[PDB]
Amino acid sequence: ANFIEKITYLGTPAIKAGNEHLEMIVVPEWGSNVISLVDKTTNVQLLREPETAESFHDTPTLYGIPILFPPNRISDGTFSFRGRTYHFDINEKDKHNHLHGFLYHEKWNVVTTKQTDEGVIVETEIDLSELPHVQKQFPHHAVVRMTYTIKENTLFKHATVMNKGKEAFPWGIGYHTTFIFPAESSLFSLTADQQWELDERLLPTGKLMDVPYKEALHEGMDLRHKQLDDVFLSSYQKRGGENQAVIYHQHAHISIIYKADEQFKHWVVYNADGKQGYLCPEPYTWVTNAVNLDLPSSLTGLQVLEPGEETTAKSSITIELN
Repeated sequence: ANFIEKITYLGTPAIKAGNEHLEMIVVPEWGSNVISLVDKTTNVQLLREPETAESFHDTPTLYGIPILFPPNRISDGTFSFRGRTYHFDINEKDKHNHLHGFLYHEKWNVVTTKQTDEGVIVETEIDLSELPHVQKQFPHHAVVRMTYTIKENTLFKHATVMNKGKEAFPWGIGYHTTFIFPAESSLFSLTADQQWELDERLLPTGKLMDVPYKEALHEGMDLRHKQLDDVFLSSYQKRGGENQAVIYHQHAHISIIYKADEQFKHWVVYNADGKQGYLCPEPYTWVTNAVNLDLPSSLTGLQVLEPGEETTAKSSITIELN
């Protein structure tokens, strides 16, 4: 059994979709944010939802599943690529950075709604050539299409990035996925052994370091007394195996398994002061400030789309009852 339904969410049009296991709400006008994800077996909301529309507009990267194109910081908003210098707006004023890209608070179009016995599918899309202020910063005909598919106990969340223009461009994507996380009774794990050393502007120095608590991080750990805003290197390319973050909710007896494909070479983990009741395990295709690191792209995750090319970067959220 399954459904797709147009609804109003905090005064804004939205799409509710689900099956017998999982229900999502995506808000196309709000950066195609998947604002709600409910496990129907347990009736548990998994994502942090805003309590007013104004609250969402105040902090649109701290609710639901915000789309970060590109993710995290670029020093001084400035980088060079094939001889061309780019200047993105410096929205992080104290650290003098560009932060979190172009798409989390723009209107995306709904382009597909389909249901079968195999999956419920919603696709949204945005064409950056239709955003004049973005074109000032990033003058490329980039198009991003999100494919959300609910099948059994999984939300598949795929991003297809397309170059419809006449010149190549560099790109990365990430998500600022904001899960409810009661630190007194949930545990967190991640496939990472190393992390990037950061400077005072939260930019990588270029050095990798051991994660001191990596064993605990593999096992599932208590994050009480830990403030995280850390850039982890996925262990997948070195060790093979999995590329995923897991939240275990001990009271609800459910595990959230957040998988990402090989493009997602880094994870940022953010929990603010640790007392806000949420946790953001953020898979990124490129490391913070990738465009300004003199390191190979196998490590930074920097990607380039030539004219006419596209690529699909895949991730998924699976809910398991323990």
